[PDB]
Amino acid sequence: HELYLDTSDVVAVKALSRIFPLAGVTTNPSIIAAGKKPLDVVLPQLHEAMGGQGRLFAEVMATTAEGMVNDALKLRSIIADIVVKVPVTAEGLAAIKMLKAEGIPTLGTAVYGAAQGLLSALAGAEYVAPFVNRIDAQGGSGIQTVTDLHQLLKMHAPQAKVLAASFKTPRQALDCLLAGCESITLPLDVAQQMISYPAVDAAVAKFEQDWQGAFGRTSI
Amino acid sequence: HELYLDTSDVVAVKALSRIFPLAGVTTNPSIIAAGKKPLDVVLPQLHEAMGGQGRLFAEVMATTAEGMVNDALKLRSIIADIVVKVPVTAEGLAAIKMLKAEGIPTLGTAVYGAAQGLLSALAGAEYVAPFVNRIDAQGGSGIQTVTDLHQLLKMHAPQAKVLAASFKTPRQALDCLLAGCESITLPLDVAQQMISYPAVDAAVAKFEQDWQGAFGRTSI
Amino acid sequence: HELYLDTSDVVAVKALSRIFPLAGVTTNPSIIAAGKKPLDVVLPQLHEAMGGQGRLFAEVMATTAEGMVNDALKLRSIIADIVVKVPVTAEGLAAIKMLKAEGIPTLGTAVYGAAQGLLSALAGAEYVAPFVNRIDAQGGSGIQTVTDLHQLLKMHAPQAKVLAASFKTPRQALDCLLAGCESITLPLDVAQQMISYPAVDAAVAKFEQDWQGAFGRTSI
Amino acid sequence: HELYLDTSDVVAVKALSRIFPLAGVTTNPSIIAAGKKPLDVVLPQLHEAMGGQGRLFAEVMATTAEGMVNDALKLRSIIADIVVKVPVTAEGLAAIKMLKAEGIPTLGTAVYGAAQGLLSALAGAEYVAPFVNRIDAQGGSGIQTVTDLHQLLKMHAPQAKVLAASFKTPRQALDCLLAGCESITLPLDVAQQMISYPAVDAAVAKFEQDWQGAFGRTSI
Amino acid sequence: HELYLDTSDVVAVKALSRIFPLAGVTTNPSIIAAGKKPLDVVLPQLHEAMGGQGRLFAEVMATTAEGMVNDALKLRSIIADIVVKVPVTAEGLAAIKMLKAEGIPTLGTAVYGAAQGLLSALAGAEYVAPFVNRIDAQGGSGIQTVTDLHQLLKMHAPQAKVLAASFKTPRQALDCLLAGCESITLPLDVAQQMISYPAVDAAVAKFEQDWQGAFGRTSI
Amino acid sequence: HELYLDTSDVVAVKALSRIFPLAGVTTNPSIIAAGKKPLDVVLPQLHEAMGGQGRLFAEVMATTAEGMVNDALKLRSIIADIVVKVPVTAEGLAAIKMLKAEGIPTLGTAVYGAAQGLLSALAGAEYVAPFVNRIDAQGGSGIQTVTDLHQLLKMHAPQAKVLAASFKTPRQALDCLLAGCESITLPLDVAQQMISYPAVDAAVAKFEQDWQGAFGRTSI
Amino acid sequence: HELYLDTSDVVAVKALSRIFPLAGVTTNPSIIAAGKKPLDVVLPQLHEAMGGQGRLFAEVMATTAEGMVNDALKLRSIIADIVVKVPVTAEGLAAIKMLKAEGIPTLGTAVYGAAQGLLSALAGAEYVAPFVNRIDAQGGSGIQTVTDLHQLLKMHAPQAKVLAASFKTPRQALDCLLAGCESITLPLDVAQQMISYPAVDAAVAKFEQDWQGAFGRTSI
Amino acid sequence: HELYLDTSDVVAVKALSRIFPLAGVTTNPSIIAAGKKPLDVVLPQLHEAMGGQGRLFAEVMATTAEGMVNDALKLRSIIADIVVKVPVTAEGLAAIKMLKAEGIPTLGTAVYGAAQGLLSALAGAEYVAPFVNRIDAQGGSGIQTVTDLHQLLKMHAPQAKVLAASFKTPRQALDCLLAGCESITLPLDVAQQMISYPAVDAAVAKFEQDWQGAFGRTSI
Amino acid sequence: HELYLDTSDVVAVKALSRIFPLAGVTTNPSIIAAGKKPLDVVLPQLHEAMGGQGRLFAEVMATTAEGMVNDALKLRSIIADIVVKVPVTAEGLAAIKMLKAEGIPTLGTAVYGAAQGLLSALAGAEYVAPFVNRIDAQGGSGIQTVTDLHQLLKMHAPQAKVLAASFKTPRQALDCLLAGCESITLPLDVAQQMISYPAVDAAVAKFEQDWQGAFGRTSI
Ligand SMILES: [Cl-]
Ligand SMILES: [Cl-]
Ligand SMILES: [Cl-]
Ligand SMILES: [Cl-]
Ligand SMILES: [Cl-]
Ligand SMILES: [Cl-]
Ligand SMILES: [Cl-]
Ligand SMILES: [Cl-]
Ligand SMILES: [Cl-]
Repeated sequence: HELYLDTSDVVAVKALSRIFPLAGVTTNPSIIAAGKKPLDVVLPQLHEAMGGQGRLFAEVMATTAEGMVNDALKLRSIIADIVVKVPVTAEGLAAIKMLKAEGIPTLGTAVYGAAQGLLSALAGAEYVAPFVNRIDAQGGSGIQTVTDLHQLLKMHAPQAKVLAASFKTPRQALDCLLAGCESITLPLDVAQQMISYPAVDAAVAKFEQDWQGAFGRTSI
Repeated sequence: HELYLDTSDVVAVKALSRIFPLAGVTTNPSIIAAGKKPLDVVLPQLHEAMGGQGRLFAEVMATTAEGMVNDALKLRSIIADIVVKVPVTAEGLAAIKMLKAEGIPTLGTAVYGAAQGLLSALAGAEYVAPFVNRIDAQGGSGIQTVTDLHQLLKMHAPQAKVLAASFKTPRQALDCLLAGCESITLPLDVAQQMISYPAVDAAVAKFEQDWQGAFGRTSI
Repeated sequence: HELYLDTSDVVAVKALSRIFPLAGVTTNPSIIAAGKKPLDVVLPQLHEAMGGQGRLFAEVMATTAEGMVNDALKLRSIIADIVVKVPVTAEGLAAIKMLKAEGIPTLGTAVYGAAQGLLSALAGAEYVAPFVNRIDAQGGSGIQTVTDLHQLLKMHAPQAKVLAASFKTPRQALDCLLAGCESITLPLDVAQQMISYPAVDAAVAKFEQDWQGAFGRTSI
Repeated sequence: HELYLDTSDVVAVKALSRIFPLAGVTTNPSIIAAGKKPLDVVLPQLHEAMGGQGRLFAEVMATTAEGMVNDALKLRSIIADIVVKVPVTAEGLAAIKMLKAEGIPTLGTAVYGAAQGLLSALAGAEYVAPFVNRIDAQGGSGIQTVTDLHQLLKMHAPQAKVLAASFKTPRQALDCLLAGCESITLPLDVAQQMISYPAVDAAVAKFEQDWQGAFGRTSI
Repeated sequence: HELYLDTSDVVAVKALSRIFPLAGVTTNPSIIAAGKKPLDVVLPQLHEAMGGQGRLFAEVMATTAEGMVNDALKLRSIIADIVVKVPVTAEGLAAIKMLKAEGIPTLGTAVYGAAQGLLSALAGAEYVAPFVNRIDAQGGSGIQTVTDLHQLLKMHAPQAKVLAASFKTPRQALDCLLAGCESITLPLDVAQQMISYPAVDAAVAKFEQDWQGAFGRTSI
Repeated sequence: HELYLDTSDVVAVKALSRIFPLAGVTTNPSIIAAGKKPLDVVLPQLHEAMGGQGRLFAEVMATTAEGMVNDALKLRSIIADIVVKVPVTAEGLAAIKMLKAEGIPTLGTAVYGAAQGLLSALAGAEYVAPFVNRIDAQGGSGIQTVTDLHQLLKMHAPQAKVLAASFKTPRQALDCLLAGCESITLPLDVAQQMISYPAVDAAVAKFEQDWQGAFGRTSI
Repeated sequence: HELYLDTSDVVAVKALSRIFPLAGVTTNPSIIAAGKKPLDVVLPQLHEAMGGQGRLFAEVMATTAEGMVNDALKLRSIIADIVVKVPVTAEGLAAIKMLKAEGIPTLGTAVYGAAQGLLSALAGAEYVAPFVNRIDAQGGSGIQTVTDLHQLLKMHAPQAKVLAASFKTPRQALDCLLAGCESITLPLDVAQQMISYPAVDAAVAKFEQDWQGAFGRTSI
Repeated sequence: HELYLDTSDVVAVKALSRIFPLAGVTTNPSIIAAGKKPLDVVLPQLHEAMGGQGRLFAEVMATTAEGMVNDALKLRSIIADIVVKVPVTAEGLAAIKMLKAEGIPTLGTAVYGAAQGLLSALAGAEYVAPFVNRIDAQGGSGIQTVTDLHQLLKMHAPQAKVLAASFKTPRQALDCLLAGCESITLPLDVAQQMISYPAVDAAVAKFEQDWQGAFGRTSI
Repeated sequence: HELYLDTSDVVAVKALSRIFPLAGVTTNPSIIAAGKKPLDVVLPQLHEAMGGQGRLFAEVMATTAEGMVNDALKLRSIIADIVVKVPVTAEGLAAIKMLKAEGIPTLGTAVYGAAQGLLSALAGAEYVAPFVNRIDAQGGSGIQTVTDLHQLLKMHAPQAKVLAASFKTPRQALDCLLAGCESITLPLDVAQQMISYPAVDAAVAKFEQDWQGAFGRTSI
């Protein structure tokens, strides 16, 4: 399983890479815009913040397939092994086919439906990113979409993986993991919630208090 | 998975072959009739419109097994590697057996029931095409028929594949894919719906607006 | 159960009112636009085409709540007992509340989610119209949305009914009916498919042939 | 069904009361603290922002049952018919029993488990508020807890209602509604998401474009 | 729903009756033996510890039906309205029939199977007490037994109620409540766990901290 | 619920009538034959052994409807209010109709299928007796047959009851009770197993030992 | 999968062997009796009617194991590779074991229960034939029996196959195929129904009418 | 699958070994006691009655682990390759471990719970024998216990097999087989029921009558 | 499957290692504190009590990752091959990553949620220990958490095993085993309950009584 953070916050990535078993960092245009640093600045900084080991993802902006390929080349000049995110639209699918022919790995993003996601994998995408919370917020079922998508990839495009994205609560992430998703990307707030629990803190405090009671200290 | 378009519209096939990851094009007598061009004109055009890479399918018209075999030979003289569609009737099954003996690949079409479909595969058909929407429109369950048929082929005639056909909505196609169908053929309207979504367009617009807000342009 | 036709085709309404047990006719802005006749011409014609017995529905066009209320008054001046369709948007909900206070019956339309639909009923709508095929075509589950919506109304706003709408195949309509929808509106092609079956025609022909064989005629 | 907003934002309540069919407003200590206005200021402002029709809820702060009863009296002196929220702790349960004897309506809050919630209803609470997202975020299932709690109330304390609370996504609210909850309280962001959908906006725009095409305007 | 404590600890009952919404107290021979006080001392103390409002249950010791009836009379001379617990054995069933004829309310106890429990209700018992944890500890399913028993009573002896007993964890009690049991009796440790949660304490502390931050105190 | 014993053992009936809440005794030709006493001897003895209050059932032996009616009269001359068991065969159904016209209550016996059983109830039988273990032993599912039969009676012949019969293990009886059967008849061995359990005996012994430990006696 | 016809109608077999993909023909004593030709006449005629390529099955008549073995030798002298059908009775099982030792392939027939069928496979039968319709007609579930039998063979005697038999409707055959049966034998009427459908004929007629409309003929 | 008879009846074993495909014979202390012959007489007779090919099982009587090991050695001196049955108690588990170290194969018997059974396999037992009917008779579910036990062995101790035992009806044996049990032992009455069916006899009789009708005899 | 005891009771471990098939012993800070012996005394004693064959586990006490690594080194200096338990907190995850790099095997403990548990396995833990009863006691579902966690490990971190812990009743342990947990640790009371059953003792007593009846002794 590959676990990513969905962020352009370099300081946070450096701090959290020590804690989480990260495969890398994913970005998108809104995340990059929120951080205010251009791609040629922030991508290398994110790469460094993971000690040069993590995989990076970043998204094209052009609206024609040819423009998207040119964007991909720009991204790859910044980070040689970056995975290029392409929105799964008509022109995006055309771009994914072209990038497959060029040997540049892609992720099919802005996926709101399972068939849409599958098309991107059939076209060559290595990863497919459904926007779980967007589907949930807009009256659908993000989890059903993810469940369906994973099944479709495993039956029909088995080289491709779901990279589940767009989360407001740990439960959504848990449900994607239970559906079999082979990768996931978490925003910082959800990631931090997933490792901090009042019940866990209470269990550890009880261990400390019992140890103190018997041995007069809380250290080993 | 093999994805086909169900059409005789040469201009559309050329345009869509750039977008979709197509395995080829399927035709039937109504589709050919609607396009108004004879088989010896349209089939070579369709073959060219896919850059010579796609598989083609076309259907016999005769009502006796012997006549269907003669139709198959005519079709194969137009396109050497064409897959011949035979309606799964008593004479059709007899024809499928004869074509198997001749080494000509066949598809069993006009399938309205799972056992009917299985018989065509046991007789030698490489593909079996249930008419999903026809079953749905006539008070049955196209999806249950497809689900059943796919299970029957995988248990009892595992060399054969379901090629699901006859669709009025993307949901029918999705449900066939979730049932495991190893091939599918889409009419142009359903195919175009499967890659165009208001929610996806809105996600892409939001990315563009956020990028504009931060960087003063919408390009990378 | 209330069965409606979703059309502005006066000739077809006449012909089908004799066959179907219709409660009335629903229109929307696309349906009215397609027919090319203004509301003050077509609505009285549709009312006549059902022999003055059917209920009519038509939709507001304004984008502010106050404008929608004014549109409702215009519609009611054309057909005194017409049910006014209001899209379930923020201003639409505000309009539904105002129309409830005025005693004008409403339908909440353009429903793509169950919670959205429920809000329109809580605001006062007597009917809620999910767009089943639109949800299906855009990667969701129209049938799950209808199932959920009907359950929500029956638990939380039991005076309101689902009026299921937007269909490409009889199976969608059947599934809405099996989910419990107390009303439905069919486009003409789907309505005609629901009463014409090759197997039924074959059963009737067999009855006629057997009768002929025994009695020398096909009449009673 | 009773629909509440979970907020102390008086301007927003006034604006949203025109759109949503609100039963009232719920507050808690964090919400009140975030708004920075004391109870004796903000509660009367909220009451007015709903035109004097909505029900209000506010929470005690004391940690002994006797202190909580005194807090309840203070709250009722600000808003005569306010429902008093009491955290479901040992002293909270004792307070709920005392308030039942005094005839002051209560809500059992900070519910993280179904049995805990049931105990508050058996003690006399009219409403029980599970913290759905808190349970979800801390590795449980908020929806299973709500489902279980509602069943427990309907079997064992049928005068009491679930008032589902603590939401980060509309899907959580939908699932609570489907589980049968007779009341719910939404934060502003989730409430606004529940009434704004790209697919709905696109449907309305298509209606406008079709109308414009036929009639040369977008008004009725 | 009737909630009981399964104890002979008078001091604890007095303390917990202020917190829990108790219907009364159940005792059995082991519970009485553990407390070391005879029945004619402890039963009146328990009755007072609940302020004279709670129902009491206590168990016969004799092994013949006639002896059990005599024990019932002794118990009723200590507490006039006490419910008499009879083990569901052959002689116990005979005793339950006799006590029904005498108008003395009974509970069928030491139930390890659903049919056994039903027989006690058919014989006249008002309550039937499966030993949930005993069934669980001995390789069965206490919850399945309770689920089955409650269904049997509601179908076949609807005047009788399950009084679920014998618990080591709150989850067992929750599952009995979800199965529909109309009464339950909790040992003190499980009852205390059901009202004390680290996550709830943390929620209350966060409320206090937020209030402090804004207003400079933790009181209302 | 009506509980019967399936026996001709008069001594056992008398002993068990004190323990079980019996509605009566059922006999059949094999049971009567096994006991070796003629009907005119054993039926009165069984009636007395229940203190003149139990319902009795006995079976006809004739193979024609007319003969079965005559047998019914012979049975009624021995026990005036006896319920007459008739095997559900073609002649048996004819007899059941005749007996309905005469006002003599009947039970449809030797039922091996649900539809067969339903026919007997539609003909007038007050009770229908599937042979559960016979169906089980002969490769069917006695429990499915009972489940189906009970549903059929409640939907289609609601005045009739299932009287489940033919048991080798308590589990079969439990499963019939859980399926909703309103009456049941148990052979003596199964009945005795249903009230004697090693685990229950161990619970009672533990209560006695704990009481002895604390109070120096095992009596109350 | 192996598909058989269940018939002694030599003319029909010859005609149908051209249409169906047949593995052979099964006979039984009633089928042979109905055809009125002795085994030494009809078996060679059936073998010829399939062009010498189909497998044959025929049934022993003796009631002792030794007699059944002698019958098997007689059958094998008529058709050297015939599969010998043995009814699964006590003596039949003994015969199956003896025939296994002799290397003569057997089928266990007249199977009305799954355990009975499994015993025949454990004894050495290569095929097991449940009588589906007989089980259905006699108040059981033929499909459950087949489903269970197939599972038992695949777990416990995996060299053996279910040869499902005894059908009145195509739906029974479909359900056996869906249960996984690796062979089936169809009576002629059911086989003919499985390849003849009014809806399929209507689809083919529509293709012809559309082709005629466009090209002025119905031939290719 | 290994099929055993649960008996000490030497004459019956000889007769049935010709009919059933037996793997051997199991005995227990009650079975041996019922036959009245000592182990050193009956075990060699049973071994002979199966022609020297069947596996035998017999049970230790000692209550300490050391005594059980001595009993195992005595049993193995009578039948060199006998499988030794050890009750799964604390001392039994200790004995199973010792016998594993000595290389003497064991069966863990008197299993009334799945975890208990699993422990015996983890300790070294090759077979684990749940007492299905005992669990059923005592208010549990023998089939759930067997289902659970088989799952536990296959996951956690895959070298061990369930040997299901203790049966009063063929249905119990069928359900154990459907649960996957790799071995089973049947008492003689259940075994005989499993091969004798009135419906099967009637099928064979009909075949005979039809053959007679056509050919004037009932032989081949 | 690996079975552990959760204890620091050296005498009990020695006694139980003769009965149970133990893989080793787990300790935690409360267990060690309860035993009152320091780690450098008790761990070698536990190791000896299992004859030097069992695996041991013990827990770090430090709150920073660097401190936890130092604690791990101290533990490994006491017992060279000990598995080091680390609480799954932010610093614990950081420690698990460091220990993975150092090649020191770890267990992720104090797990109250499935995602939390998975993170510890992704970070390098060989075992993950959910606190089953703690989750149950605090209003969750310990069994659902274990079920989910095991599925997550098998899909996403297949080198890791669930070591289920924290039990009050054998049923909890059974349900963990049925969920697939590859290891488990039992407190002494639960372990002892799992091998002691009144029904089993009664079965063994019946065997002894039958043997006595036939042979005049209870020994072999
Ligand atoms: Cl994936
Ligand atoms: Cl397929
Ligand atoms: Cl409705
Ligand atoms: Cl509620
Ligand atoms: Cl109850
Ligand atoms: Cl009934
Ligand atoms: Cl098979
Ligand atoms: Cl097994
Ligand atoms: Cl595991």
